[PDB]
Amino acid sequence: MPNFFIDRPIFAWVIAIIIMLAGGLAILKLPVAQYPTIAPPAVTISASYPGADAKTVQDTVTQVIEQNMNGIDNLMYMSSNSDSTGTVQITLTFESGTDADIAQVQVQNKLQLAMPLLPQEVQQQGVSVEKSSSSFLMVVGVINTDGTMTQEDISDYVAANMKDAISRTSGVGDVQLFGSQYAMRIWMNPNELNKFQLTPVDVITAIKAQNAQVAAGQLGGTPPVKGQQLNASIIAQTRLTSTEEFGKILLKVNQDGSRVLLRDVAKIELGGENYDIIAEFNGQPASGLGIKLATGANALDTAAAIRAELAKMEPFFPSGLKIVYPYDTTPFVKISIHEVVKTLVEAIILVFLVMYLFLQNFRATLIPTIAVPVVLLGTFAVLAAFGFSINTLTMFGMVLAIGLLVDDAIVVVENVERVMAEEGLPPKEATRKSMGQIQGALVGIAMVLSAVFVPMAFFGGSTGAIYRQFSITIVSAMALSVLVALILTPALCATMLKPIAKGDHGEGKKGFFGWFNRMFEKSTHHYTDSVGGILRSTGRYLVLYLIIVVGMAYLFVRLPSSFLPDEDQGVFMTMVQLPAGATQERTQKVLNEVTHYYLTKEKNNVESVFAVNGFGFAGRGQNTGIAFVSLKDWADRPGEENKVEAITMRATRAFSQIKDAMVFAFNLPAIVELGTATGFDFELIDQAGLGHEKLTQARNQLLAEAAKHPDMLTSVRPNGLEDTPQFKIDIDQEKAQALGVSINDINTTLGAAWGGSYVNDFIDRGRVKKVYVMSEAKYRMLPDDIGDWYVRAADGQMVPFSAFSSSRWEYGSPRLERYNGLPSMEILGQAAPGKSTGEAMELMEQLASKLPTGVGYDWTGMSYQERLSGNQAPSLYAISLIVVFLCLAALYESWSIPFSVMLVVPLGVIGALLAATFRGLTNDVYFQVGLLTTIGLSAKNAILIVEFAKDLMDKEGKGLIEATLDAVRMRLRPILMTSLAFILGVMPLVISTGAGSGAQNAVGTGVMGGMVTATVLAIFFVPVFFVVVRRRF
Amino acid sequence: ADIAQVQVQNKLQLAMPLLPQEVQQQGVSVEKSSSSFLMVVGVINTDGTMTQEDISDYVAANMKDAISRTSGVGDVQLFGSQYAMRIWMNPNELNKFQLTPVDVITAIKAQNAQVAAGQLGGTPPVKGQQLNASIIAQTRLTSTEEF
Amino acid sequence: GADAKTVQDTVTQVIEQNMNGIDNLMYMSSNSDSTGTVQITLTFESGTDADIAQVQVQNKLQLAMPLLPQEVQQQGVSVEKSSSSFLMVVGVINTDGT
Amino acid sequence: ANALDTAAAIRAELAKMEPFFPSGLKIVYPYDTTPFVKISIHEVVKTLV
Amino acid sequence: GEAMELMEQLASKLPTGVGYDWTGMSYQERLSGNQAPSLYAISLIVVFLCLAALYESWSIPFSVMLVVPLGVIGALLAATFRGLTNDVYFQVGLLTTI
Ligand SMILES: CC(C)(C)c1csc(NC(=O)c2ccn3c(=O)c(/C=C/c4nnn[nH]4)c(N4CCC[C@@H](OC(=O)NCC[N+](C)(C)CC(=O)[O-])C4)nc3c2)n1
Repeated sequence: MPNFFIDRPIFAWVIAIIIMLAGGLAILKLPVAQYPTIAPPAVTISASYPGADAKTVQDTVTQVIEQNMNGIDNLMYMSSNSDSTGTVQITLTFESGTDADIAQVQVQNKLQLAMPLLPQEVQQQGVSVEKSSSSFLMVVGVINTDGTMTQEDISDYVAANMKDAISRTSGVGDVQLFGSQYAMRIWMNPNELNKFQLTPVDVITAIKAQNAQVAAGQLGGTPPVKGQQLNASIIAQTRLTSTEEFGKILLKVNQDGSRVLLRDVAKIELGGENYDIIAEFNGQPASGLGIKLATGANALDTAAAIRAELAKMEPFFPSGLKIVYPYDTTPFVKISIHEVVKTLVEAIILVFLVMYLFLQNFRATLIPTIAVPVVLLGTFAVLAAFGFSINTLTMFGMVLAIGLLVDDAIVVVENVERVMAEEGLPPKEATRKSMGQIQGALVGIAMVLSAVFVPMAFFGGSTGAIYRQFSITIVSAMALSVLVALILTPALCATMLKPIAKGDHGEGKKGFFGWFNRMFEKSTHHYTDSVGGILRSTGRYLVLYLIIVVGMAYLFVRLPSSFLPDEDQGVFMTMVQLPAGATQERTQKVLNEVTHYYLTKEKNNVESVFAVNGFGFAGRGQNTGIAFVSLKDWADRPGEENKVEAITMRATRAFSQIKDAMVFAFNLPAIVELGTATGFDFELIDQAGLGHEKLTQARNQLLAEAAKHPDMLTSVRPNGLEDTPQFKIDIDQEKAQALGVSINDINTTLGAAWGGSYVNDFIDRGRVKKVYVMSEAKYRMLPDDIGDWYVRAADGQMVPFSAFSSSRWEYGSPRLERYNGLPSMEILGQAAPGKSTGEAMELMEQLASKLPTGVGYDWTGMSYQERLSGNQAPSLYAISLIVVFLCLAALYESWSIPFSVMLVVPLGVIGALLAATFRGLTNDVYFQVGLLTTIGLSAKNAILIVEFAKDLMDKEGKGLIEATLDAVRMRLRPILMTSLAFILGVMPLVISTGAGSGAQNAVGTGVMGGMVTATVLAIFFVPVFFVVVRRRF
Repeated sequence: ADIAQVQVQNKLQLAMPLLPQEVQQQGVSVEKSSSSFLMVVGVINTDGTMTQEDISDYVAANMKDAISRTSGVGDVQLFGSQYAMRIWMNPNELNKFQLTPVDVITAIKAQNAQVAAGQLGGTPPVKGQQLNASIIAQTRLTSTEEF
Repeated sequence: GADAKTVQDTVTQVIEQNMNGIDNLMYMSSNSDSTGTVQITLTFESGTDADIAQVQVQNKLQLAMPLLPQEVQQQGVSVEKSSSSFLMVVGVINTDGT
Repeated sequence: ANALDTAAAIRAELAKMEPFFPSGLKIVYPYDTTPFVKISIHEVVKTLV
Repeated sequence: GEAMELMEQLASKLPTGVGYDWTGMSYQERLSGNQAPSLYAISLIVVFLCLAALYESWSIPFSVMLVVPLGVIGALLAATFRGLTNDVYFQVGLLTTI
């Protein structure tokens, strides 16, 4: 074929024109996001029961929705929270590769039939099902500079004139809104109320009467009466539209022809919907959008486009309405890309340099420089051919292949200079025989390296998807190379490659270039019979091997593992947990201090603090917060003391001066759904009606018994909340009867006062918006305030709760957890410094097996993935090995000679893990594919060597011991050139710190040192193998 | 089938608010499965310590849910009934104390309820409120005895 | 029986604003009369598989729904694949005024 | 759905339950149309060997 | 097309923030136009490339490609004075002339 292409020159040019022209049409139109999609898809169901405690939520709403997720295809598990803030969320995780669009439809449907059972008030708020994809593209914030506009003021504006504009800018997937638009707020006064003999039920009603909108009819309605001139629409009642109009609402007429308005019995401002979360930004009233990325959009693209839309709203803003960007994935992705496209440019230049310094001439060294950029542009086609995308993970493929992409190219062009100076044949005709020696040694490179990568895109689970990301990229770039080398490069050798006379070498020249082939030729010889020395007594050397086969095997298992290195991503955040019962205000105080420690102790790094009070990340409570700290550019933050594992220390340390409030700052992983490299996820399950208390015991048993094996298990903690006190206002039924007081009247009076109640809607500035009635905050703060609230009895008399009820404190649980529909408790922890995540698991199960009967356990999340799919490599690669042998045998028509290629595996391995160990790193994915391209080069160098030796033996019938010296001899130069290139091309990563360093570091530092020993060591070894392996049968 | 079921149900929802309220409270259901039993799982006591009644209840409250929820299970029929608070009226007594079943019902509604009672320290609060706790009112009864 | 402005504001919008992040959405157009009646139409790029298209819409619909007036939810709101012109028109007459 | 696969899963879910029943309560298998489909296929893989 | 292009003119001379768009029937025609250029462009590029592979030249193609403009003009004429239009069918015609 390269023969057919050595002749046909333009055919091999056309093909090339296409390929780049294809992967160019594809480069310059293909999705860019930071990562792809690793986590199995999962739909979440959410609901508010305004005012409900955790049990109420749980027994009137959660259990019902749960009893109903049936005949929904591909569920893995189903967990759910029921919180004392009236909140309930239920998440269902599906099989990997389930259609998220179907799963969410099915759920959404099965809900739609359970709604007839949920409480009216829940139905009113509405339940709601969405897909989970908590990877925000960016987060705009919106401050007022004047200090005029409240949280609620600002959020309204955003929800009014911005949210939709952004909602629609091409590329966006989802828009959340930090606040709500306004809501009409009737704020009740039990006293005003108790004057005019009124319940809030009364307020509730009048509002419904006098804010409804009413069907009318229409003048000259069809069927008309014969002979008709007019047809028009009658307009009856519609909806109040102002706090004014609202206050005007009539409520009662007392004996004396008197008139009681609504404003007469309450305040009527125009607040927000939910007063639970307080977020401000660098201390000032805030709000704004978390924008996510539509599936298959362009991060960089939509990212700009969204700035674009903001821009053109900024004129029309009110008095001092600044816009701020505490998060934008984009800076990182750009920088991540500008740093990879560079590693690509860099490598090309270094190949130009290592050829011109070994073959010497702007021709031979212009060959791979216009051939690799063909393969790469061509991967971006077969990449886009499987709908992939340019993301951190595919970009680190192909620049992890670059080594295999050159060894492919170099070794053709070099194998031409070799015969075109040893038999001194011409240009065109010299390139045959050159590529009759390498033909199926490249077409075995193909089938062998397939076997080393492909079986990677087979690992089950989440991490499974990462491996695919590489596994395709590599094989896609790789097989496309072994093609370019069969087609364009042979054709490029024999066209820009001026002949060299049998022996031209350059052993005498007017410069350095002379000295090179001079002192290279010395060193060629200096080494070739050094191999020769080895060959007589070889058993001394198999001992160095057997103590390298163990060398890795001693390490490797000593090496710690993980998934993905963190990076200084630009933001980081601080936790804040004030204890049981602490309030919104107490919590805010603490956030302020945290905002201070950053805006002082740290200016120079912190660019802003987004602090959210009410939403902590282990709950929604008055007693929890979170602060989102965005930093100044990587540029202005030089050295380990301006990056993040640093600033974190000075805060996490710094935050033990806060006596009340558990407050730890920390850093987000690369992929947000990763979960600790060594963390397990354990569910304790109530399996026979046991009840909260009994489970809580069980839990503690296990949790106490757990924390007395620090040998193996650290930080075994409960993920949920501790029980707490709650004020129970039990009604005497009998009593209420007697006095003529209707339970429902009682109930909603209290509920309305203390919980609030969405009444109906009204229209504000052409916008439908909620209307809530709820007691002004002064009459609803402490148990003694109950006093103020009068219900009305059968006979018109005003009656207080002491008449017919009693109070009493008790324990609670403000959060109730359930796994697979049974009640549960989430236990987290890790295997103790030294052990494996699997051993911890193993132990935990054994500790659990000893609990009271009716208590069960089950693993989830990370630890569920792992329990199923994380054991495969042994099993898997067994089948790769079997195909590496079978590929090799075929190539070498030998049931045995393959053996001398395969035994080169550990040689790379060792230098690779060596460099990770004496450098403080982890056996992770970036290191792990490294290990594969390193097995990859070292097997395909050993392919060509054990090829040549096998040939001059069947071709010429040369010496078993002499063909080898000849094989080694001629194949020595390529090896060196390629590996000089590689080892220099990896240099720039291996030191890199700053914007995305850990990424860079992990791929480099493992491959570089493994290239050193794979090479500066297989020189001696591969011929040692061939000899020993041949003389076995 | 996925889609068929999806479409089927888009139409059904249209009619939903026309069914009688009591029809909806039982839940209309839209399955898609083979007409025929794939298999039947039996469950017996062997101590004679549980009744027919009992086992039908174990099974419903403790096994049904997951089988129903299990990918591939299109439908699950169960050979019995899960328990229920059973108020077996007597028309004589009712007439003695001069009450109809309406009363019993209106009673049970009022007196077997779970309500939402807001919070002490209700956001939005008053300056410097320091305590915050749930209010708890009536909650669904849970024994024959309480009924 | 609601005036268009009334309807426009409380139905149409609420739906519309939720009609985002629908793959291959090419464009949408909606209109709302005085008889009280709304017709949102979403058109897609050719290629788009209409049954998945339908699904995505019902999915976003959902999120709007609870937000719309009660009597709207009463009336049903339908989500279906469409087309602007009749294949045909069977008609029907009597020939003897019975 | 695949009958054989769905039968597998029903069994193994049922395994997760059993450790926690009241005493006495045994699961029994009064009727199943999988172990034939399974057994059947085998006697053919046999006549094929 | 003309009728459309007149309109676009009259459009751009209106109050500000009162923009316009083309939908349905129209929107598909506009899109037909915009892609014609690229349609003939890459179409040629392929033929050029298909011939170079073929007659091993670089010039045999580069000479054939010069014959294209002559077949077109006659095509153009045959409609230009037949009262016809550069509708969709023509653009197929043109790729067939090539
Ligand atoms: C994680 C990552 C990517 C590194 C990052 C970088 S920056 C950032 N996020 C922020 O900087 C930020 C800044 C302010 N926030 C907020 O102010 C709120 C809450 C705002 C609010 N809503 N009503 N009043 N104030 C919030 N959520 C707080 C929890 C609710 C989530 O979704 C909503 O915005 N929905 C509003 C409805 N409520 C609040 C009622 C929650 C519900 O789910 O029922 C997100 N998240 C945020 C998040 N995240």
